[PDB]
Amino acid sequence: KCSLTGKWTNNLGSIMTIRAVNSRGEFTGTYLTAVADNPGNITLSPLLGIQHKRASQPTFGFTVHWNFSESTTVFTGQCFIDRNGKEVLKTMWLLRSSVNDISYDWKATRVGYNNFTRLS
Amino acid sequence: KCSLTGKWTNNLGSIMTIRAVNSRGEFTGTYLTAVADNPGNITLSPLLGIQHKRASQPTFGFTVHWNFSESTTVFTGQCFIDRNGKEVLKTMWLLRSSVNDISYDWKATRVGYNNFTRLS
Amino acid sequence: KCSLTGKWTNNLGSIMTIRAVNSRGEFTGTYLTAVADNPGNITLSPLLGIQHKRASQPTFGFTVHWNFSESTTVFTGQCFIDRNGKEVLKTMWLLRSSVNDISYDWKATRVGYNNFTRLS
Amino acid sequence: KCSLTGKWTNNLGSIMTIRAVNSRGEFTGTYLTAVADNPGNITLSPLLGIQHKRASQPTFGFTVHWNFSESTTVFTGQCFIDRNGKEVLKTMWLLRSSVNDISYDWKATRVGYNNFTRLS
Ligand SMILES: O=C(CCCC[C@@H]1SC[C@@H]2NC(=O)N[C@@H]21)Nc1ccc([N+](=O)[O-])cc1
Ligand SMILES: O=C(CCCC[C@@H]1SC[C@@H]2NC(=O)N[C@@H]21)Nc1ccc([N+](=O)[O-])cc1
Ligand SMILES: O=C(CCCC[C@@H]1SC[C@@H]2NC(=O)N[C@@H]21)Nc1ccc([N+](=O)[O-])cc1
Ligand SMILES: O=C(CCCC[C@@H]1SC[C@@H]2NC(=O)N[C@@H]21)Nc1ccc([N+](=O)[O-])cc1
Repeated sequence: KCSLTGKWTNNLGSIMTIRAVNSRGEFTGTYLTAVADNPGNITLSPLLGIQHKRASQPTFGFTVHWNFSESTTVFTGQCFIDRNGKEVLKTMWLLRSSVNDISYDWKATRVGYNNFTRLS
Repeated sequence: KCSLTGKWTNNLGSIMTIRAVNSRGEFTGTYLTAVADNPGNITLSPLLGIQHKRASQPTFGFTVHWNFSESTTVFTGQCFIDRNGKEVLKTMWLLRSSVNDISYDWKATRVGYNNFTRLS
Repeated sequence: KCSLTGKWTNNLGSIMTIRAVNSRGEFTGTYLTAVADNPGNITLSPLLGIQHKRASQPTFGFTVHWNFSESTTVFTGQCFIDRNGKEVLKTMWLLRSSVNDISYDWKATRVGYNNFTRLS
Repeated sequence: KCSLTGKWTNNLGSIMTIRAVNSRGEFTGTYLTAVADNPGNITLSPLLGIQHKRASQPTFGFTVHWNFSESTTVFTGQCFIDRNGKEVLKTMWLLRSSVNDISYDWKATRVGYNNFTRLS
């Protein structure tokens, strides 16, 4: 089985820590991004998400509320377990910027990927 | 101030209810999609997310754990208020499918938009 | 049959003209965006793409080389015809910004939608 | 400088060959995908795109018209040259499926990434 609980790093060097996954698949945690628009402002930020529970290789999503920005990121992906028991989270994300009004909405959403592996 | 608590519909005819937003910006709710890969299977599905609290037009994210599929969707966006006090959630989403192993990961993520308005 | 040759406008107020589609489905055209990072700089910009030829409601893609920015946008979508013969291009786009080096790549891609209808 | 002309492979094993880039930045080529929904049907497929010309690390876009599917992919990205002169294309893509009518449009667009390096 693949549970999101534990510490992970991604290909950009970011670290996240996920706490216990409850029987609904809900989890909370923290996210320390390695990069930001203004990296001098980065602080540890909370995340909240849901994974599927029954599946051995569950899909999941989570939201990161950046504590140093008005932006928000969502990640979604799947936890894969390989033939040696190694786990990888394959994810894609949307990063929503805050803009002043709806005329700027078109430019407010970035997209990308991240691959996560366990810290230990 | 643009509020997320309440009942919403989107341009595809889906509806969602969002409960009280706590001091950390966290909220739960229930999502009824109007469309699915297998629409005969649609059931009500829980959502869990975070919005920014201070901002008048906050960004936010949430995860929908589909209760009838192995897939997961994440939505992110911003709540805008126009001159007459009418709210719109401008959102983008990623829909993650479950695939068998990492070699199929490339085809597992769909993207789209949704605009939500308040029900009555 | 849903045709791409002609003049189109989208939900942001941008317009484009598309020239004759050749036997391989290839087409050129000119794009006038209604919005930009620096809207004072907007100039007409060339587009180049390919549609499917046989299909009545073809999928297609095109690239817009912005003539006033180092960025590039790609659009992909499908041309639909309703019961009355009215056409709509349902599209999604990626907008690539120029960044200084690969360590900034994560923030360089924006995503969004556009719906196009025929001008008159 | 970074010109797209030449042969490239990506992280999925796909190969593309780009021909001469003209003075407008337009280029054509072919794309042999390693993966598809129906890999038994894969055939070499044409691409058409535009890069920026003046920039040492240009952004670009291209469209692949799959010759074995009704789908279309667009790629956009940037060519980076590192301190040793090695080139990498960092890209993201949208893959548009053909659906029967507009009621299915919501599920028709996949998103992903690819990193390309030169074959030789
Ligand atoms: O910088 C931010 C907040 C931090 C985002 C980190 C992103 S989350 C996707 C990716 N994966 C990671 O591990 N880290 C990155 N937001 C922001 C950036 C730029 C602008 N802007 O206006 O340019 C506005 C908000
Ligand atoms: O059908 C599903 C689950 C329901 C997804 C509804 C989407 S969420 C984005 C959009 N906005 C809405 O309000 N509703 C739609 N998932 C799914 C679909 C197709 C496949 N597939 O393999 O084709 C696998 C899983
Ligand atoms: O402004 C630009 C170039 C023009 C892009 C217009 C976009 S194409 C998707 C959408 N549909 C339209 O019809 N028009 C918009 N690029 C740009 C924007 C912002 C930044 N930035 O750094 O913030 C860099 C480059
Ligand atoms: O399979 C296809 C056509 C080939 C797409 C190859 C993609 S392009 C992005 C990525 N990078 C690569 O180098 N290769 C992959 N299209 C398709 C797939 C599935 C469905 N479907 O309905 O499930 C419809 C069309």
